[PDB]
Amino acid sequence: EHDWKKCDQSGFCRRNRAYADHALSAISWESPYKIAPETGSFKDGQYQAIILKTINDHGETVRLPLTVSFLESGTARVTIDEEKRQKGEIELRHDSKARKERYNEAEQWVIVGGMTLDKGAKVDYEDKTQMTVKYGPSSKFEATIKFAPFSIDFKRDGASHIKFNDQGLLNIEHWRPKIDPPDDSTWWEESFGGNTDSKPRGPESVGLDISFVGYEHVFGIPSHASPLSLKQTRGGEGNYNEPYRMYNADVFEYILDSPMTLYGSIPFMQAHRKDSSVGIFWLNAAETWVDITKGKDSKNPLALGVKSKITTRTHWFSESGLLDVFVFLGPTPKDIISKYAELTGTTAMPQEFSLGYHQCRWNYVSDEDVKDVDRKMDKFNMPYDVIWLDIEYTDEKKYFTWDKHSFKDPIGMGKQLEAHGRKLVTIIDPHIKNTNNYPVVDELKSKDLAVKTKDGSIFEGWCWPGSSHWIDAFNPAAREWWKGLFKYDKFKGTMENTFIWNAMNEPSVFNGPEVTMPKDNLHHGNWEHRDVHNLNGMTFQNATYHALLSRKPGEHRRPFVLTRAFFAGSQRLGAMWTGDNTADWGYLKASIPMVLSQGIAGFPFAGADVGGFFGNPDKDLLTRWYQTGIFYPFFRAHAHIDARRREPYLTGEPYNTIIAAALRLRYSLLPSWYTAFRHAHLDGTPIIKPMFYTHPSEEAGLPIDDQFFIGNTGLLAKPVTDKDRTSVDIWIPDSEVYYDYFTYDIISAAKSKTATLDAPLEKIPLLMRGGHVFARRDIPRRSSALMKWDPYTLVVVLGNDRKAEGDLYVDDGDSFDYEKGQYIHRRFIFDANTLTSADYEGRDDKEGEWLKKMRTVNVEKIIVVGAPAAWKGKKTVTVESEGKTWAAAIEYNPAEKSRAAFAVVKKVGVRVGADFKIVFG
Ligand SMILES: OC[C@H]1O[C@H](O[C@@H]2[C@@H](O)[C@@H](O)O[C@H](CO)[C@H]2O)[C@H](O)[C@@H](O)[C@@H]1O
Repeated sequence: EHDWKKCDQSGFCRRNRAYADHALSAISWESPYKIAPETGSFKDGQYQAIILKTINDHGETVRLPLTVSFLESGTARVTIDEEKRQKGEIELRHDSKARKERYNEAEQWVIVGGMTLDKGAKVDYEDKTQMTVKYGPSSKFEATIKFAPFSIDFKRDGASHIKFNDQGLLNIEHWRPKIDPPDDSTWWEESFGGNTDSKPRGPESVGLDISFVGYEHVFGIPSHASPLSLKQTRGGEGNYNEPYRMYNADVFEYILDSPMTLYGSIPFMQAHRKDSSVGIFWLNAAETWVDITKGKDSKNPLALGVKSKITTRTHWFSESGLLDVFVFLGPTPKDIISKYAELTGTTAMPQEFSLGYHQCRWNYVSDEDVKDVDRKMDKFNMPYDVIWLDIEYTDEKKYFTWDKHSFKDPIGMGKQLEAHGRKLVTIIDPHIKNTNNYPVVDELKSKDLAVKTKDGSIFEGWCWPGSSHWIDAFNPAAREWWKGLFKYDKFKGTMENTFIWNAMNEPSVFNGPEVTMPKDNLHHGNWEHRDVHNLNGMTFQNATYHALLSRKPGEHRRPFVLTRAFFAGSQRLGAMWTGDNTADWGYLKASIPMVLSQGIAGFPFAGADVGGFFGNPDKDLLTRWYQTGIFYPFFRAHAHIDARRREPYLTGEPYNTIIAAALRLRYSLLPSWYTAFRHAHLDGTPIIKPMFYTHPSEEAGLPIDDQFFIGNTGLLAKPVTDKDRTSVDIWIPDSEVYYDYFTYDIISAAKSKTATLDAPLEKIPLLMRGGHVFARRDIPRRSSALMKWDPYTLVVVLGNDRKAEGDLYVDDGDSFDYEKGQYIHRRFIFDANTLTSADYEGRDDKEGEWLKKMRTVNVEKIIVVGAPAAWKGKKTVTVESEGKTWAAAIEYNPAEKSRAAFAVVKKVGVRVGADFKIVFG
C-alpha cells in the first residue's frame, strides 16, 4: 500500500504554496526582489546584474546574480543563482560533504545546442527603473526588465505574451543557519515513508510565477494521467486541488485523471491560442511542482467591472538548484517545439525494427517458450519484429547473467529469431544484487561506481534481487565501465540482434521513501539526490545507449533502448512507455492524450502497454487496444505476472482476424512511420500530431486530444476507446476533403464540423486528408526486415486543388551511414496532372552498398483518390524516369454514392531512388 506526498507533506511545496496564498491575499504585495541598476551591464547578447532580496523588516539583503541571455534562435534564457553559495560561504549540517553551490550541471546533461548568443540584440530603451531589449528575427521580440520590483515582460507583435513575477511569486530560498529564535517546522529534518531526510542544506527551493497572457490553454509537462490540455490545480469543478508534480517515481496502479507524478518528467510547457503560441522550459532536475489557474487579469479573477480576457497563471517551484528558464515566442507550435529540440536534441534515428510490433510479458519462462511463441505468431499470420524477456530470464535477479535451468541455449534462441530478421530484447535494471561470487557487484563496489548515502557510505536498499546497490550513472567512469559489460564476448548469450530495456530507473527502491532513494543520498560530484533526481533515469538510459553503439570491434550502429524514467533530452537515447497501466477502458482512452503529450514535449517515441499491464482485458478491449496501439510510435504488448497469457493468437475468432488486420495496417504503413521518425530526427517534429499543432488557426482544436495526424501523411486517426461503441464522431479540422482510408467514402468536403462514422469492432477509423501523398508497402511479410526490398505503393490524396505533396525516407535502418548521405529521401508532388519525385534536399548524384541494392526497389503502384473527371476513359499514363519514357495502364473509377472517384496505376516500374514524372489525363 503506497504512500505519496501530497503538496502539504512536501515541505518546500507547502512553503511555496503558502507564499502564493500570502501574496494573493495581501494588499499591495510587492516581491521583495530588486535589480540594483548600477550592477547592470548588457553586452553581446547578455544582460548581467545582481538582484537584491530583502530578507527581513530590517532591510538586510542577499545577492542573487541574474543572467538574461538572448539567443540567435530568438529564444531567451533567465538564470538566477545565489552569490553566497557560489562562493562557498555557508556551512552544511551534520558535517555533510554535499556540494555547497546550487546545482548547475542540468545544462550539461540536457542542452546540446542552440546556445549561440545573438550579438544583433540590443538595448532599445533604458533608464534606472527599467530596460527593454530587442532580439530575435529582425528584432521582433522585446523583453522589458523592470528593476523594482523585479519583473520581466516578453512581447512581440505589440503585446505581452509571457510575464515573469507579475504576481510577485519569485522565491529563492536563501541559505540560513539553524538558529532558535532570540514557521520553520519544514526547514530541517523531514520524515516521510519510513525515512528521515537529514536536509543538510536547509531550505533552498526556487520558484516563480509565469503568466501566459490572453492564453486559455496550456500543454506539456508530461508524464501525467491527464488531458493534453492541462487542468487548473487550485480547486473548482473539473479541476485538481494539488499542483502537477514532477518527481520520477514507481507508481503501482497509478490512477486516471490526476496531477500525481509518474515515472518521467519533462518540464516544458506551451500555451496556444488561435494563431499564437509561446512556451517555456524550466531547466531543473529537482522535484518540481506546477500550479495552474485561469481567469481574468484582476487580482480577484471573478470580479465585475473588468475586461473578460483570460490569462493562465502558472506557478513553478523546484526543491533546489538554479532558477533557469528558457522562453519561446513561437509564434506557431511547430516553431516552439523545433526550438526546444535545438536546445535539448531531436529524436535519435531509430532502429527500423523498433517501429515494428513488440511482443512482451512478465515473463516468457524458457527459451522453449520464446521459440514456441515465435512459431505460433507465424502460424496465425501475425507479424512482429521483437520478442521481449523480462526479469525472470536472469540468474536470481543478477543482471548480465541467465538462468541456466530455464534458458539453456540463448544463442540458439537468438538465431531462430534471426531467421526472420527478428530481435530479442532483454531487461537490465540499475540495481546490482549485493551477493557473493558476482563480479559485477565486486567491480561496482571496488571501483566506487555506486550511489552513496548521506555520509559517503555505499547506499544499500531492496529491489527485485533483495539487498542491492545502485550504479551511479552520473559518474562518467560508471558509464565507461557499464559499456564494457555489454560486449558480446563479455555478456554471454547475447548477439547482434539483442537489445536492451531499462526499467526501475527512477530509481525504484522498494523499502525507500515513495519507492525511491532518500534525498540526502550522494552522487558523483557530491550532489545530493534531491539535486538530480529527475535526471537519474536518463543518466542510466544514456549509459545503456552508449554501450550498444559498439559491442565488438568494427561494430558501430544505432542503439535501441526502452526506458521507464526519463527527462528532457531522453529523446536522444531511445523510446519510453507509460509504465504500469491497467487493463481497462479508461486506461485505453487515457493512453492517447499521454502519448500525444510526449511528442509535443519533444519525446515522441512513446507508447503504452497494449492490453494494459495489470489484469485481464476482455476480448473486445484487447482488440480495440491493438487498433489504438498501431498508432503509438512505440508499439508493444505487455502483461503483468498475474495476468493470463494473451499473446494475440490466443484471443479467438472473430478477434484474431481483426487484430491481425490491425497489425497488417501498422506494417503496411511502416514506410510512412519511418519517414515520420525521420522528421522527428531532423527538427523535432512530433510523430503523431494533435490538432493544436496541425491547425493552429482553429480555436476549436485546442482541447482535442483523441484524434491526431500521422507524420506527414495527412492521415487522421480516431480510434475507438469506449466499451460497446459502434460509431465515432470525428472532428473535421478545416474545409479540405477527407476520405475514408478503406472505402474512399467522402466524409467531409468544404466545411469544418463533427462527422459521424460507422465504427464496429472490425473497423479502424482512419481518414485521408486531401492535399497529401504517402507511401506504403502492400505485400504482407512476417517482419519489417523481410519487407526491406519490397515495392512501394504511393497514395495520392486530392482535394479540389488537385494538388498534393508528401515524402518518403529510407536507409539501412541500422548504421550511421545516414550521416554521410547514404539514404533516399523523396519529395512527391502532385500538380497539373503530374506526379513527380525529386530528392527532398535537392542533392545532385556516391553509392554505398545499401543504396546499390535499392536500385532493384520500385514504386510499382499509384492510387489517386479524388481523381478528376477528365481522366474518365483514359487508359494509360505517361511515365518518365532516368531518360526513359513509357506508358502504363491506369483504371479510372467514377464516384459512386458517397464514394470518391479514384484511379489506380499498376506496374509503374520505376526505381524508388531516381527522379520521375508521371503525366495523367
Ligand atoms: O520487471 C518486471 C516489471 O517491473 C516493472 O513493474 C513493476 C510492477 O510489475 C509491480 O510488480 O510493482 C512494482 C513496484 O511498483 C513495479 O516496479 C515494470 O514497469 C514492468 O514493465 C515489468 O514487467
